[PDB]
Parts: sequence; C-alpha cells; structure tokens
Amino acid sequence: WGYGKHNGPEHWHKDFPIAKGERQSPVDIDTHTAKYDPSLKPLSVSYDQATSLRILNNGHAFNVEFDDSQDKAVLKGGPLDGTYRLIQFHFHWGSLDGQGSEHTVDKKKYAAELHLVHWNTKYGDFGKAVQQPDGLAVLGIFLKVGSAKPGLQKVVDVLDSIKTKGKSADFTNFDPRGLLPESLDYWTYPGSLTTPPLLECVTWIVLKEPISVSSEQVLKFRKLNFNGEGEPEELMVDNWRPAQPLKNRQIKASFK
Ligand SMILES: CN(Cc1ccccc1)C(=O)Nc1cccc(S(N)(=O)=O)c1
Ligand SMILES: [Zn+2]
Repeated sequence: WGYGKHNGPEHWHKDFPIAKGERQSPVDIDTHTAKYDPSLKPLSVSYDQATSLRILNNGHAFNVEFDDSQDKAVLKGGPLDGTYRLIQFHFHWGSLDGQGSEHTVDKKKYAAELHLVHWNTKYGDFGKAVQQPDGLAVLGIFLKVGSAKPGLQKVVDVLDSIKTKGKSADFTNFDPRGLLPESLDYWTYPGSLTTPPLLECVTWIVLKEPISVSSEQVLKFRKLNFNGEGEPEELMVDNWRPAQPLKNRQIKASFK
C-alpha cells in the first residue's frame, strides 16, 4: 500500500477490508453540525518531561519517536478516560499548499496535518492498544502556510539526513510543546488509523486552531522521498487519506 495511482487509498480495501468500516478516519468536520458537549473536560497536555529519541523515514511519513516506557509525556482529560502516553508524532502533507490535511473543516483542506499519537496505558503497550476500541488518542493539528513556526525548525533541519525510506537519525531533546497552537479548543469523534491497517482504535481530538508554518518549512517536507536510497526518486508528497463517510457518528465540540 501507498499513496500512488495503483496502490493508494482507493485500493486499500482489498488488503484491509476495514477500510469500508463503520468508524473510519479521517472525516470532514462539518462545524455547524458538530454539537457542543458541555460535559467535555479541558484537554490536559503534559509534555514537560517528554524524551524524544529518534526520527525515522518509514516510507510513508517521518516519525519523531519518544520514550514511552514511563509516563513522561501524557495526554489526559477531554473525552478520554485514563492516561495516554505519547509514542510518536508525524505529519501528512500535500504537493501544493491547497491540500495535504486528512481531516477537513467544512470541506477546507489545510496544507498539512500533525498527528501526536498516544496509547492508553491500561493496555500496556502500543501493539495491544491498537487492538482496542479506546486504545489510542491522536491529537490532530492543522498546518497553514504563513509565518514560520519556530518550534518546527529543528525537525525541518534534520530531514536532509533521513531523505529516503529506512533512514533514521538521533533526535533527542525535542520539545513537542513548540508545535501546539495557543488554544486547545477541539472537536472529537471515534475513528481509526488513517493508514493501513486502518484499525478502529482511535479517539480523535482535532484542534480548532491551526498552526502557521512557512512556505520554506513545508517545501522541505516535500523534498523527502517515499523510496529507498538507490531506488528511483518519488517525492514524499500527498501522503494523506481523503475524508471517509461519517456513518453513525456524531462529532462533538469542546467549545461554543
Ligand atoms: C502504519 N503503522 C504501523 C502499524 C502496523 C501494524 C499495526 C499497527 C501499526 C502505524 O502505526 N500507523 C499509524 C499509527 C498511529 C497513528 C496513525 S494516524 N495517521 O492515524 O495518526 C497511523
Ligand atoms: Zn497520521
């Protein structure tokens, strides 16, 4: 599977029939139909003790990986019961500024989308968590092109060292708090991984406020490669799944 004409999202259901399931992601967030839920709690993002370790080009995106062997960087509150540990973040982005996000807002596509991936500590590790309907919490943050995001620059500047699939680099002491917008207002709904195996294990928490990144920052994302070293160059762009049917789900808003 990938994002090309012959192996992209429209083909995934052949290997992963859950692609046509009842709680697939991403979705379009219709802002007028989302309902304010006053029982939703503020999000608690506790990233002060985060320990980043490594950055990896996995052939579909790049992951910044964290030490998740202790409760060092955790997400709690909001719609969540219990404690969810940060394991990695990554992005999805476009070939052009007019596309790239997975979720859309009133059909608007952003230039990119950041996914901060967390697993429910009651399941012991990530591999067990993805087998559970409440196993993961993914915090999604839209990126628009405008001013630079200073806290993203350290990520941008290492990408030259992980150009191709399978390359990794040490990436310690990175603070993911520098990727957050000011407001933690959010929408939430039950969904899935947006990549094969498309497991229906995610509580999605999508922030209303985008972050701004510069044109030069996103252009550096677009220099990455899907291919391995010594294979024909295929730029890593348009690594996003389009919006899927909402089916029998309601999107809830934390804000009026
Ligand atoms: C493809 N693999 C490897 C993988 C292989 C087999 C089983 C489980 C996982 C992923 O882990 N993907 C992933 C993980 C978390 C979040 C998101 S996302 N984009 O929904 O935030 C995508
Ligand atoms: Zn993702």
